[PDB]
Amino acid sequence: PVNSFSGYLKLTDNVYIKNADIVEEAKKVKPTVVVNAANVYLKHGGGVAGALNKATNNAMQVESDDYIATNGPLKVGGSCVLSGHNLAKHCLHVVGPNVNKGEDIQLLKSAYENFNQHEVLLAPLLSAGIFGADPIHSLRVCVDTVRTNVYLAVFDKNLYDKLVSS
Repeated sequence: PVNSFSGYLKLTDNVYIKNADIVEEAKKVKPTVVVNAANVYLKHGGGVAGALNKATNNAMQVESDDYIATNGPLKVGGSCVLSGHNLAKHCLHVVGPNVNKGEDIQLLKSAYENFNQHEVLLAPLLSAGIFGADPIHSLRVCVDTVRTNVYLAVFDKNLYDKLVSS
């Protein structure tokens, strides 16, 4: 693990952000930890999870299915560390709340608290895809909760611009 992050804008002492594809960042940066925004069953069917899984050539899904079949689902707000395959040493799969389905958005705090067990992480915003949390709000919880060094990758330029102006 090299953690050679570059080109990030510093938002706070420990939160940095970049308009970039998290998969391409992981390949460039060789992070110790890449974060996946997962569901409780680690079914990586779309969004960031699907992109990370595809970049591992489906190995992440094979490993995740085996973990879940033995251990049962994660809790919302919870996480688990699995292999990072070719993307990172470790993948921290974190489950933000599915806000659109009625899960408590306060669980974003719990979800980001999992980042505090790692010195440095490459990560997406949590719950900011199909789970329906306002990305501005998700960033705010991240800033207010995470105390270790988080390098956030935001794919869409318009969203990045909105986040950086907020």
